[PDB]
Amino acid sequence: MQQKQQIMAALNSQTAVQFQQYAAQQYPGNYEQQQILIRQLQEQHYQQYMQQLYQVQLAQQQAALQKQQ
Repeated sequence: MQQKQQIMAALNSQTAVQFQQYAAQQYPGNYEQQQILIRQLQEQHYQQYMQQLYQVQLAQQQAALQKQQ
């Protein structure tokens, strides 16, 4: 089963107030637009999260292989 969206829900809670403070600096007074902005910030963060996981995958592979060091 595709568990991708669970990660987005977790990241939502983790970055909620973090991105809210930034969104308020960009769209002050517009709560609606602040929410739209945060939504996109989380999606772009998801791309970074996926790139990070690719490196983590390789880190775990080399830890099991030990054909270096």
